[PDB]
Order: sequence, then structure tokens, then C-alpha cells
Amino acid sequence: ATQEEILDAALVSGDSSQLTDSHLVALRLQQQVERIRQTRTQLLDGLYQNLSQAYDPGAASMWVLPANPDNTLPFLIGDKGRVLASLSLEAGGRGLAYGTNVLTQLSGTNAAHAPLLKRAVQWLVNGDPGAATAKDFKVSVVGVDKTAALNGLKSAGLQPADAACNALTDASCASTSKLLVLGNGASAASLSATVRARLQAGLPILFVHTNGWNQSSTGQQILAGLGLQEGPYGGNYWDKDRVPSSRTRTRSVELGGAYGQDPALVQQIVDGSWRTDYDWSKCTSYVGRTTCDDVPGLSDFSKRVDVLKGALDAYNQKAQNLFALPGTTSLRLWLLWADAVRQNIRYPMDKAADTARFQETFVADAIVGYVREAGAAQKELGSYAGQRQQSMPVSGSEETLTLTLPSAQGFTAIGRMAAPGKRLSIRIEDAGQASLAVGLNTQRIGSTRLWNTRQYDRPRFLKSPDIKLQANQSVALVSPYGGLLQLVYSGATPGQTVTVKVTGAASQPFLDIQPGEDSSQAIADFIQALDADKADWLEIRSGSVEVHAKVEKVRGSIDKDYGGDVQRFIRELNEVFIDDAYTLAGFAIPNQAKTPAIQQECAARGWDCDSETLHKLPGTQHINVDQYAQCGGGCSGNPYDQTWGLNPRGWGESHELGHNLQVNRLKVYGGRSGEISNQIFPLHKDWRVLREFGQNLDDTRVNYRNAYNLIVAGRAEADPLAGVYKRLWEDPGTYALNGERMAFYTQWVHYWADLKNDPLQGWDIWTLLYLHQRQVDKSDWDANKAALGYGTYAQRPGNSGDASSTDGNDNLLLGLSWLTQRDQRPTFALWGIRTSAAAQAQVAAYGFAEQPAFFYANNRTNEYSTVKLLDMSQGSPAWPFPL
Ligand SMILES: [Zn+2]
Repeated sequence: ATQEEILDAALVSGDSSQLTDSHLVALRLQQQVERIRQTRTQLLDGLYQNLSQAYDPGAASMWVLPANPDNTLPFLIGDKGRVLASLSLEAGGRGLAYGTNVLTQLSGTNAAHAPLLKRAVQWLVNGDPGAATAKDFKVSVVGVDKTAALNGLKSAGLQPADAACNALTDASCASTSKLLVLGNGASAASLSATVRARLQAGLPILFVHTNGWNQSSTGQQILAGLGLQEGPYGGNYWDKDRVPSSRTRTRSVELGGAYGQDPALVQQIVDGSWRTDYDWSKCTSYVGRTTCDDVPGLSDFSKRVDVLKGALDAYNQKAQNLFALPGTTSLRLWLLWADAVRQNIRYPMDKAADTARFQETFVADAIVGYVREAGAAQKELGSYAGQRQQSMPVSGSEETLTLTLPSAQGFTAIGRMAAPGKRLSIRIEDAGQASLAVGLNTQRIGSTRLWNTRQYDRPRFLKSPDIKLQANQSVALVSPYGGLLQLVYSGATPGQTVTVKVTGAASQPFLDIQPGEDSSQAIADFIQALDADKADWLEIRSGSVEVHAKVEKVRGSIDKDYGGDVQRFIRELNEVFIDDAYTLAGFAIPNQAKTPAIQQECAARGWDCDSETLHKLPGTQHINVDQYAQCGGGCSGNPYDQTWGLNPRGWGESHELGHNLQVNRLKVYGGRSGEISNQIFPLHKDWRVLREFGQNLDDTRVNYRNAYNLIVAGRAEADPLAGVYKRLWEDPGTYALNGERMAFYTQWVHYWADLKNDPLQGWDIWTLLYLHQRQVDKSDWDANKAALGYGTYAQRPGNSGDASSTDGNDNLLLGLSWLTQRDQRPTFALWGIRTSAAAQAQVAAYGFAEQPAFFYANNRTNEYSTVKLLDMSQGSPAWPFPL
């Protein structure tokens, strides 16, 4: 078969598998775009002639936009670019929609529009804007006032007669009526479908939005029947856009022909006239990531490409197959062109060395249609994947999976992959009240480093749009890239399940630790899948953490850090990394009782330390392990990105996990502890690792010595609390005084260890503070405040994260005083930490003996046997370790 014959077939089926000649497709697209422009401009020129185009719908109006570009078009575009009315040629019919009821303004504010409206109505009735209507032409008016509408039409020089019947819902009235006028009061079965069917059968429709700047679902449905869409929330309220009387024929004809179309970009594609002289010296670099926002001309190019992506991604998001909807040829050609381009992409490309390949690929990467029955794999997957991903076996039968949702909103790995160019079918069942979508992959967009020299080596958009699903309705997908399937959810009940059915999917290595079940078999099966080595990507689900990882990166870590010992790697991931953090935070972990000391303290305080209501595990934290990251070689977020691999014992792993587990009421001076109060997680892990294993990791993180220097100097000032504050907490820098501020947090660990007379118990104070804080945050205030040491508070305290707030300082003071049964105000003052009068009154009410100011000093972070206690109440001792 010729490429010509392949293209013709693929326009019907969507099957681009054998289509490689992108130039041929681009030539067809060129003629299609030109056909659309010729049709539009001829119609708009006939409508406008030299009549005034003045049209002012006021603030109390909505915008009304084309939705299908092939058969709809703007009619009135204001100076600010807002579409105020649109024309429809959908299904071979004739429709016109305004964003306000212009018919009742033809004697007033829009008297000047009457001549033009007359031509538009001539075009509706006759199909020719210069053909006069017959006297007494029958007009049916539905959902807006009949008399006022007919009087409006008369005001424009027309002589309508009342059809006296409902042409929206009565097929016989539709057949004799010359025009149907609609507003938002209409009633009908299947309103969009009914409107479409009337239009297709030849009833001309004039729609007027009757709800001002308010949106209308009836209007949205009518407009969808015309192939139009309502503009966004607020309507014309802020912009107050209008067409001025100075608007020329030529200008509006040009704007209307160009709207939502890019003939210049099509021509650049066809001719290969990609820009050879972008000024790349204007790019800049931030932590190794190059961006180019200030390269002249580049942002405008990128925004034009975004229009195309936006257009196709609306179909993706709605789970609509473009090839199943009539009147979508332009978009079909764009998509088939991009699929053809994907057959020829080769990596890597550089922005200066390979301008034509780089720029054409830049466009093609933005145009991916996932909802289809067939289509092509991209031939080269570069730094993303390789031959394994391309050759993964797929299941011919339906697979059934049950997923648990740990919070109301987020996404979770389904445990299967789309294979490149291979159809899969998916559906969800048993979803309760959750709203669901399916997605592919988890990459963040900064992880395609296309502006770095020679690093355009994968697709721009490896993560698909979220593809909405309805319960019990199957959707067919084809990805050019393959990818890890994700269930995206919102409005869920924590702990609920969902059933996923999928046919045609591949099975990546997938480790699904069962919350409180034996896992030695799951581990063995995962290892066996890794040993078979048929995949480029894997996933791991363990508690509230999910890892999405390039296989080669995980192998690298197992080899480097574990000498090839996969078993120990996995067990440490689960226990030393994940379980360590969530246990430190005191969450209710299924089938894992609290330690005896935590149990006993909680019991002695009469606390709820075990309910799911207060202490359920939080929403999933995702981790991406890949060749590239969103920012730097590793980036905060959810997911957070790592490019080195995945080390269960690593500082960064736990530092980032810790950000997910931070709470404002345990931060000193809000944001000043933004990179402090999360460090308990990696510090605890390192203390544990030294004791159990003997590796001594990050042993100089906590800078007790320099904290001491700053405290000793600041407390010599006239206001000693302010003096310390200035030297320790004032600096707003992201990582300012990181080591010194950490030494505050560990004071309480050493203190608690001494209080309990047990070195192993020291970190329990943080677990207790977390348990206490979640009760403060969520328990019934009146019933629980006495038990939480907050009896003097009429209302729950605030949760501000601002550095100027005392909400964290206060809760730390109260929690620590309450748990230790000593008034801790002198040590809080020593550290420069101010508290509110309310919190001070509350500590006074406890009736506890003061703990005089103290300081725990050490010359190592991880080894606590050497820590020394300094009494600070009478003066400042010497630093007690030799320099
Ligand atoms: Zn951080």
C-alpha cells in the first residue's frame, strides 16, 4: 500500500501503524486548513459587507466560542479577543449563538447592530445573507419571551410571524418553522442531541444566552448541540469586551478565518523552514536546568504549540475518540501527522545543532491522541525506555485488580502498563462515590531537559492527560510511548476500594506490599519479574509510599549500595526507610502495635493514640526515580524526583519524605523550620543505622557547637530572647542556619532519654508530640482539650505556618511542657523562641516545677553516648569538647 492509501484509511480508523510520510500528511493538512479559511471568509464577508460591526453585550453576558473548528467559527470578536457570538455549520445546518439576549437591545444599546443582525437572520433562514426573508416567515421561540423576541426581530427590519408551536420538541413544527429562537428556559429530552438533530434536518437556530454573566447548563447543552461552548466563569464581567464601530470588514474577516487555526505553523512544517537563528545566549541555567523563556520569539512559538495540545487534550480528558466524531478532519490530520513524525524521531537532539529536527519534534510531542482503537508506537524512546518496553507481552484476556484508596484525593498505581502502540481497554467498577480517571506515567515536565545542550532525548509529555472514566464504561487507549497506568481519584472515602478491569495490558515488575500480611511471596515474585528483565520501568507500593522507577536506576542502587542483594534492599526500603518514618510520626500502621513505652505513656495520659479517625496513614507520597528530575538532580513535591537511584539509607530519601510529614504546629517560627522540622526523619534513621548496622552516615549534620556559639552571644544582649532570635532564627534563607536550628529539635531527644533513664527511648518524644498534635488538630475540642493540656483555651489554636505567628512555637511549648511535666519556658527563651501570652498562661496553669535552662552538647550527630548536659541557668559554660 502507498503512504497515500495508508493515510486515507488511517483518517477513518486512526490506525497510523504504517504511516511514515509526515510531509504527505502536512500537505493534506495545509489544504484542509485552507479549505476551512476559504469557507469562513466567504461566509463572514457576505455577512458583514460594509455594515457597522458595533456590538456591545455589556458586563452581563457570556462568551460563546467555537468548539469544533472545522464547522464552527466566530461571528463577533471583541477588541480584547473575546468571542461574543459564534456561527455554526455543524451537521450541514445553520446556527448562530449570542452571549446575551441581543434581540431585546435592538432599540437601545445595540440599535447599531440591527442591520447586521438582519443579514445574519437572512443567512439563517435562506442560507444567503443577502436573500430577503418572506413576509410572515414562521418563527418558533422556546425558552425566552416570545413577544419580546419577535419584536426584536421586527426592530431589525424583519417581518416574522409566531409559529405558535415548539420547534425544539415538535418534529412537525420543526418541519414548517423557518427559524427557532432558543434561550435558557427551554425544556427538552436529550437537549444537545435534540438540537443537533434539528440543525442536521435543516431547522436554522438562533440561540441567545439569557442569564447574563452567569453560566447556564441548559445553554451549555444547547451550545454543544451547535458545536459551540460557553466561555469560562464570570462571562464578560471583568473584560467588558465589545466590537467598536471602527471595526473594519477586512479585520473581522481575517480574525474569523484565522481563529483557532495556524496556517503559518502548517506552512513551516511543510517547507521545513524552522528557525535557524534563535538567540540561545538568552537561556539561563538554574541548578543545572536550562530554560529559555527570554529567548525572543520562543515563548510565542511555544504558546502556539500549546493551543494545539490544548485542543487535542480536551478530547483525551473527556475520553473521546477523535476518529469516532464527524467533522474533525483538521484535528485528525494534526494527530496523524504527529504519529508519522514519531516514526522518524531520533535522539538526542540539540537546540542549536539540530534546529529542524528539534523544532518539528517539539510540535509533534505536543500532539498525542490516546483514546483510540489503533495507532503507532514511537520508534525510539531514547532516555525514557528501550527495546524491552517496545516488546513487553500483553494480556489477551481481561485482568481484574482491586485497589485501595488511602485518602480522598490523589492517584495510585494500577500495577499494569500500556505497551507502545498496543490497544488496551480499561474500565472501573465498584467505585462508590469516587470520581475516577486513568493516567499514564508520572514524569514532571521539567524532566525532559530539551533546552540543555544535547539533552532533547525523550518526549516532552511522557505523562498523559487524566482521561475521565464513568463507572462501568470501557475506554480504549493506545499510547505511542507505553506507560505505567495510574488510577486518578477524588471525592473518595479513605480506605475504600475500586475494581479495575483491563485487557491488553503488560505487567511491569510490581511489588505490592500488603499492609500487615506476610510478603515473602510477593517479594519472591517481584524478584522473579526483575530477573526476567522484560521491562524498563517498575513500581513498588509499600504503605503510603509508591515508587515509580527506571529499572536500570534501581539495579544500579542495589549493585552499588547492596552488592547485588535485592532481598536486603527491599527489606530495608520497607523497614529502615518507610516504616521508620511513619512509625516515628505515630501513625496507625495496620497490624503493628505501638512500642511498650509509647503504649504506656499514651495510657497514662488517657489519650487516643490508635484510632484511624485521628491517626490514619496519610495520602500517598510518590517517588519518581529516573534519569532526569523536574529541577536539579532531585526535586521536592509529590512525586519527588531522584536521579541517583533509590537508597533506603539515604539522607535525601528521608529528608523529602519528611516534608510530606511536617505539620505547622511543630515548626519553630513557621517557615524558618521549613527545612528543619522534616529533618527528624533522616536524623532518626541515621541514629538507628549507626546502632543496628554500624554505618555512620551524615554524622556532622547537627551543629550543636555553632548553635551554642550563637546562643551564648545572643543571650548576652539586653533582651536575651531577641538577641538569640536575631542570631539563629531571623535569617529567612531557605537553608539558613540549617545545622544550628536542627540542634533545637534534638535537645528534646536527649532530654527525654534522660527523663526516661533509657537511651533507646529518646526519639519517642517526637512520636508523642505527633500523637498529641493530631489530637489538637482534629479531636472534638471541648471534650478533649483538658487531656491535651489546653483547658484554658476556649477554641482550638491556630495552625499558621507563617514565621510571624506563634502557633508552632506555642504548641511546641505546651506539648513539651505537658509531656515532660516541667515548665520549659526557660529553655524556649534560651533558644530565642517567643510564645503568646495565652500559651504562657496555659503553661503557668499546669503548676509544674520550672526546668531551668539547659543545653545538650555533642561533637557527633549520631552517637549519643558522648552527649554532655550543660546547666545554662546561671551563666554559659565553656563548650565541653576539645577543638
Ligand atoms: Zn527540603
